[PDB]
Amino acid sequence: MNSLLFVYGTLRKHEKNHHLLAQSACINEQARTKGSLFAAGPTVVFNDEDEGYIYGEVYEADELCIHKLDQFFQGYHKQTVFVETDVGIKIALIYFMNFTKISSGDWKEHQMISKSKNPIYYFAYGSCMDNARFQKAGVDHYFQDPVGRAVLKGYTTRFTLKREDGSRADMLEDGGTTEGVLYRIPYSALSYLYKREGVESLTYRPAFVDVEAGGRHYKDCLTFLVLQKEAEIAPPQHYQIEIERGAELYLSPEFTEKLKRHMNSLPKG
Repeated sequence: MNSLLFVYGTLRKHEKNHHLLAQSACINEQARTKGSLFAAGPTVVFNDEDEGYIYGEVYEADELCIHKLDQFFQGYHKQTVFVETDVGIKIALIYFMNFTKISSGDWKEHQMISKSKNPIYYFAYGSCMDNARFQKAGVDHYFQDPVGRAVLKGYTTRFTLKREDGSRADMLEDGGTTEGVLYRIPYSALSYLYKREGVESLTYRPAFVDVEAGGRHYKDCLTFLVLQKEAEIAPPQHYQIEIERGAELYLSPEFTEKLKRHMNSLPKG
């Protein structure tokens, strides 16, 4: 009698307790619930003044797994919450212990910034595959060590950020497949990306994906995903050209052709 389980801390993929989940299927890599995240280990707190979110992952946990977790996490209680995902709202279990707030609501993002992770493997799927804006900002020197083409299973590149002149890119966790460029960057390049991606204004959020590049697997690569997703509309021309140049440089011809056809098929705002 499997149960959906939302994890936000030490149970997330590639964290120290993740092995407790055993072979539980990951249903959503990208998920959130309204509430606050604190470093105490990590815990969550829910109150009626919450205006932000806790980010995490949804797994399908069997009874054995839930017993194991109950026994491991002494002093924690559990409840269910409504979890927002790229494919709808789900009800899932969550563990909590009744510390310092993590503004981002995202434990992995907190680990990255608070430990000054260096290097960062940064996965770009749109105009960050091109270099002209980097060059204008004086940061292209950080974006000259591409690992190269990288494949991401489970996501589609879609144009879900609505702006007045057209859409901007996103990746939706909808079971498709997509490509992008993985860069090896210093920690010191990160705040440029946070500004470009409007993190502080809740335009995009930092997010994490595992990708394949050069026959090798890279874990916990940083990317950015749209927060308020809308139906797709066409990107403006200037922006579309950036995507096209970067895709032509790095990505497979078959994928680049598909991406171009998708962009060109969309209705205008």
